[PDB]
Amino acid sequence: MILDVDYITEEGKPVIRLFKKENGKFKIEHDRTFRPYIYALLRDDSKIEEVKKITGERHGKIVRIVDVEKVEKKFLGKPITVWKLYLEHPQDQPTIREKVREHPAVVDIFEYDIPFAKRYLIDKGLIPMEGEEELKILAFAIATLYHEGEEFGKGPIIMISYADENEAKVITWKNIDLPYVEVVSSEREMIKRFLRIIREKDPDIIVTYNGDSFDFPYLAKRAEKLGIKLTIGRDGSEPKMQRIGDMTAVEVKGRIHFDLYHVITRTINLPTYTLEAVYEAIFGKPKEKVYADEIAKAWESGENLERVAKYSMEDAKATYELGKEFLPMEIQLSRLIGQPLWDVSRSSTGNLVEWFLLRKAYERNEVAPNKPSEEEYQRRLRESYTGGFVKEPEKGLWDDIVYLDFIALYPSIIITHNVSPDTLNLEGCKNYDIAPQVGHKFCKDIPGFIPSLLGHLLEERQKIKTKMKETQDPIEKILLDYRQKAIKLLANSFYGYYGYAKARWYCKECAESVTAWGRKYIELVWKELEEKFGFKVLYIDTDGLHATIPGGESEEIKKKALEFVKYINSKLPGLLELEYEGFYKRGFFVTKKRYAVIDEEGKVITRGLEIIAKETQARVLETILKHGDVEEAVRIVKEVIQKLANYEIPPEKLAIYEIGPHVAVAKKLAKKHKYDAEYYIENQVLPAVLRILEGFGYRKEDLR
Repeated sequence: MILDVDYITEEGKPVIRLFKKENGKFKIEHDRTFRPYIYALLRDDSKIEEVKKITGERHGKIVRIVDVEKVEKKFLGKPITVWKLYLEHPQDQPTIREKVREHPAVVDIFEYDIPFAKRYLIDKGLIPMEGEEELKILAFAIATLYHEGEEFGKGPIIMISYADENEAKVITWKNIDLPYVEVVSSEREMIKRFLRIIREKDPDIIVTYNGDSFDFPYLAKRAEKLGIKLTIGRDGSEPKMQRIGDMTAVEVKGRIHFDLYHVITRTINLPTYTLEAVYEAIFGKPKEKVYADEIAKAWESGENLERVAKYSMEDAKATYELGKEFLPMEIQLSRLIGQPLWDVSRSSTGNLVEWFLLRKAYERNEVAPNKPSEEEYQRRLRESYTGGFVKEPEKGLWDDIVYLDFIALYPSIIITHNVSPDTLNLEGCKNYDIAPQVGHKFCKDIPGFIPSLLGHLLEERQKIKTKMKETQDPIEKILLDYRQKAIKLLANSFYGYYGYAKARWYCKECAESVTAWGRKYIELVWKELEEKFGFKVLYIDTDGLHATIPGGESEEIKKKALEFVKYINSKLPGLLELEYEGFYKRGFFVTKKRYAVIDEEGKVITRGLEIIAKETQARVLETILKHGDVEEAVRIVKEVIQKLANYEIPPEKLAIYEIGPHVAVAKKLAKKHKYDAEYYIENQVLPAVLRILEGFGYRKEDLR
């Protein structure tokens, strides 16, 4: 399988290198056949003779066009002729662009700024991470001695921990009595040990959490001071710092450095992205945290190093376990987009769509649009985008609530109404659909570029999903599930990509229309559900609705909802489709994006209603949702505020674990005095509880 691809310069010529793994053996395949190029669109094709001899410059040398070739291409569907100007080196493209474009006969040039290594994979039709191979994965993390606001690297590396399928160990240079700790002469030898472990294990993928920014640079500066080369690459090379956007990543030749931090960021949203939080959110079970001050005290003492060696071992053990869960997802992406995992895992979802479309463009013989200019880029970043329909909810405490929503709404709209730049207001178009309120017309004679790709993606997902019912092989079933996750993520990225400033296939009109159509069909369901079925819609947001039959029986509401989805789907066009998603026993709605519901199992879901103060507002939700008693909830608030004045509540519950609030905290460096009360009522209890009770017409006066 193809793991990575770069290129090196030999005697002025570009040489591609395909880093591979085949039959459990590593090999590098060189390729000197490929040639970089750019496209030229001319007024007059006879003027090509003048364009052929246009000269450029680089490092004082003379850069010229080595070959030219006439080719038929498509541009936004419409046929077009272009000249393929070949060059010696990829780095000749900027200078040849500058001067070829200045020619009066040349109208524009295209596909001039695609990196050479990625150009090779697209053109050769090479997809990385294909086939079945036993890839060896290894994770690692490091513990450092921090002291003072000091330079990055002055503190010695206290521990280097690592973990794989078989084991999880710690390498250090102090006497510790643990069975997974390995003691060594000094820091220098600790680093040399780590190099031996990487050498013996010889991993295909090295996994870190935040390795680009912290672990590799800190190891490198340390290794520089100690006079020791980091022979981590499979050709003995050191880790190389490389840039992409506003990020400096770390590269390892022969292997794939997989930094987990970048994959978790664009996927799920959390308050903070610590290694402990991410582990708990994913796996459920908790992970203890040891802090810098605890490490600094225990290290210089010589005792209490068992606690730090535990934390360091678990850092490596957790990173491996997270890596094992997110890597199979990411290899399917890289296999779906068709670029290497090093790049794909550090790419934003908008840029992953770009690399997908550039590959597909080549399969369809179609010329890509250029990146926007700096003036065009800043223009797009200024414009605003109108969101989905949100309704001001019906207030009060409601019973037996059904939630209905659309399946893949925006993708289904893009396919049904053929929404893309190449079909926008097409000249000489026979049959077209008009977007509501915005009036943009999309041609439906031929399926466009993006709508056709997306339609195929959703087809392939259904095949995988159907085959998953059938399969009994657990390895296949889990493989299919990731393939299905990868396609889904990629498919939901297309909407956002249309409004993405940097995108080549940018189309605000397409994005306006997708949102506009979404608002039409949500309101259609709203009208059809309240008139023909007699329901009362409680709240609507973007692609889903909460509703019920006020005072109606629980079992009847479910039945009439399951009937409505069958009905409404007969009216909805193409891929548009509604589904029965869930049922709730009770629920109330304060305002937009602010509500709380409760399922039949008693589990209480919330949104917008967030942070003794956290305990009370949780106790308020329970008495409202479980028992349906708003008056009882008010008594609880009156009881809690009374305990604050009389101090009947115990200590510690009033404490907060974290120039500002830390004025008295800075002094601590080296039964009584329980006076705080007004603070806990005004700043903590009321703001949390009022957020809920405002919907039922209560004020600060009622509580206080």
